[PDB]
This record gives sequence, structure tokens and C-alpha cells, in this order.
Amino acid sequence: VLRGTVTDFPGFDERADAETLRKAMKGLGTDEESILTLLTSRSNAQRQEISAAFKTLFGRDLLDDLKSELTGKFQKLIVALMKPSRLYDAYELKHALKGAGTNEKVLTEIIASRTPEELRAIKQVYEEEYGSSLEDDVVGDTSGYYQRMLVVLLQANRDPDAGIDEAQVEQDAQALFQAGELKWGTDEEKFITIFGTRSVSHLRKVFDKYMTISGFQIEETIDRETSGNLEQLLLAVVKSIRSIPAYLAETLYYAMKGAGTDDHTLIRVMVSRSEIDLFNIRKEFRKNFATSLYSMIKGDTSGDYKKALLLLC
Repeated sequence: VLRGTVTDFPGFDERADAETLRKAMKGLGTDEESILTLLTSRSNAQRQEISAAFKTLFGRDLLDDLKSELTGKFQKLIVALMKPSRLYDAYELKHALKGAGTNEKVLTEIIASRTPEELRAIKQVYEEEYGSSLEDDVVGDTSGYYQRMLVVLLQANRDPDAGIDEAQVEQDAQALFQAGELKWGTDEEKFITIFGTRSVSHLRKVFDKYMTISGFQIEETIDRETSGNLEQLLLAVVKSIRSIPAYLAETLYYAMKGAGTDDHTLIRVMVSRSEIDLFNIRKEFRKNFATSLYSMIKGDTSGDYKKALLLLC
């Protein structure tokens, strides 16, 4: 988070842009290109003014039009790129639980890579929209320690970064070692607590001295010591303390690299970080993950859908 990639269009006009999509969909067929080009050149803020102009000028809902005319992944990208920035994550969190169980991946992903500020936001807007408290929905669809870690973090209460009391850094490093590797079994409760409470700065120093103390990197210990979805989460938490841009880039890489593309993660990460930090993420894609993100989207993606995704970086 420093710089994003989609930005507010200079000398924008709601009324003109509403008219450009009204033309773009009016009638037989759709000019998929003019839609796709327009919506990518606007901040989400502007995308919400175009929907108001489109409603006042034509008595029509732009999103249901986009949805009827457009198809497949491009439709799904356009709906996602239309969801108001203040509403996209809780909308996706809600979509991750309801009905058949929960998609633990989206839950781990969002709740582990978002700041306490962002989580207070998601928590409020979610309840406004859906009535139930996000906290009870998660509890209600998950279980045990994965539940617990998700709930710690959902409480949005990490410590501020103050100066770092090196004693406490030696001391938390030790609690980890003695709870994980030096313990026959694993004291996951000590893990959840240190990783949820501690300020990011502290924890960085903790992970470094943990290495000094055991030889292991904290995620090689976590690997060796936890199973199920808890591994997922603890590994996603650590990675975000170290670097949210890096973490999401990695999550984005694993979505594409293979015989298929988890389109839903590639659309989600992309659309959501667009105004926050997609640039930074791309930098990490090229540095760490070998190929530039532009090049891997191009190679894994398709037609209209990909024209829009590639216009997102």
C-alpha cells in the first residue's frame, strides 16, 4: 500500500460515461470493448457516479444491464469491478460462507491480509448489509483453532508499533520455540495469541530471532507443526506480517500457475487491490515470482476478460 494502479479519471463526466455504456449495450449485441475500456479507466468512485447518472437519465440499473448483456468471466469481472470499494470484501466474505459450508480459502485470504483499520471497516459494512455479525457467521461456519485464529484477528486489536522491547522479542521467540518444536505436540493457543496481538514491527523481529534460536524459519516450523486449515491461516498471517503485497502476489501466482486459473481469486485480488496497492504487488511478482504479472495474466487469461484484467496493470 503506497500506490495502486486504477486512478480517478481527470475531467470525468458521469452523464457522458453513463451515455457511453447506454449506447454500448443498447440493442442487439454489446460493444464489449467500449464497456471494458471505460470502466477500467475510472476509479471505483467514478463507477458509482456513472451508475447514478445511468439511473437518473434512463431509469435503469447499470449493473443488471451489464449482467444481462455480458457473459462469463468478463460479466463476473465487471460486476466485481462495479461493487463499491467500501463493499467488495464483505460482499465476498458473505459469498464465501453462505449455504454449503464455507470456502476457507477466501476467509483465510481476506481476514489474514487486511489491516485492523480495514477489518473494522469490513465488520461494520458487513453487518449493515446482511444483518448478522460477520463474527458470528465465521464462528458458525468454521471450527476449532482455525475458528479461533480467525476470531482473534476479526477483533481488529493488534498492538501499535511503539519502540521494540528486545526482551519481549527474545521472550516471544522462546514461547514459540518451546510451544512448537520443543513441545511434543504443539501449543497452537500460544501461537494464535502471539501472532494476533503483537504489533507488526515486533513480530518481524520475532520471526528473525526465532530463526537464530532454532535454525528454522517460523513458516518451516508452522509447516512441520500444524495441519488442516490452521496451517493455511498461520502461514497467511506470517506472510502478511512480512509483506501484504508479497503475500497477495504469491496468492495470485498460485491462482494461475497450473492447468487452469482460479478465476475467482485472480478477479478478487486484482479488483480489490487496484486502488490500494496492485503496483507494489506486481513489483513483488516480478522480483520474487519470476514472470511479470502482466505476462502471466496474458498467458493464462482469455479475450474480453483478459483485456480488462491486463488493463488493470
